[PDB]
Amino acid sequence: DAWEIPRESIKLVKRLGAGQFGEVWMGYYNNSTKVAVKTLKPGTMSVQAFLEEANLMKTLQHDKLVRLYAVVTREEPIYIITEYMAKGSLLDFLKSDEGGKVLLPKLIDFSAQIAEGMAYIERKNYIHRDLRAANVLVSESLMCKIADFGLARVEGAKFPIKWTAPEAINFGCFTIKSDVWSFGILLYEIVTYGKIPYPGRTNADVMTALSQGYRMPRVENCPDELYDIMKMCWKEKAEERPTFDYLQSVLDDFYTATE
Repeated sequence: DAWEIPRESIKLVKRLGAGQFGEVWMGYYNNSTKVAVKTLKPGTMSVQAFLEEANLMKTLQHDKLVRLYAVVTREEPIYIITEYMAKGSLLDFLKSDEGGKVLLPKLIDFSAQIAEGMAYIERKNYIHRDLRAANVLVSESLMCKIADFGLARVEGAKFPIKWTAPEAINFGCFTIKSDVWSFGILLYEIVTYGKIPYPGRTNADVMTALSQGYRMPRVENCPDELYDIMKMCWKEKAEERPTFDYLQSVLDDFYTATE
């Protein structure tokens, strides 16, 4: 029970967000500590799967990954107490007021952090499976941390159609290279300031496009830099695709150029 904590020490306040397997509250830890707690409503998931993804980070831990803390599970509901990121998902943030407020300097600074923590998991020999702006929370100080790890692996984690790679979608080949592919779609997600990959289309008519070597055109503005340091990630040939460190690294060099 190492990672064990008694109830009554958790006081739920704000509702934050929810899904098809529970919700996320803004509670307190023995008061004095802003904390988010993952719900998990019975008959929806389980109690080992919710306590399954709780072990992943229960052993991942890095400065770029919303790290655990403690769990609360000795009688429904089941809890997963982790770091709090006032700002919320990077997707919403960039769509909010101050979101579009900032510019490249900070934007370029983001893909860098995702790329960094991403380079981490690449070492730990893992895969996120759902790496998209929605899964990245922002620190109350504008720091980038990779959240969620339900689909994380070393029976299916793919859902993010408009992010998954042709291989893992075509032949079920999810690999670090799958996430690389995803970093481009994620990059595209910030320069446009939160637009959905391949607008107008339906994740249903996306399966296709690929088959036919379809890729989105450079973004209306974004410097070739990121755009080409974007085509890197989309190299159909899983191989041709860079490794994070590289991205991570190149996202630093071609960065300062900005500031």
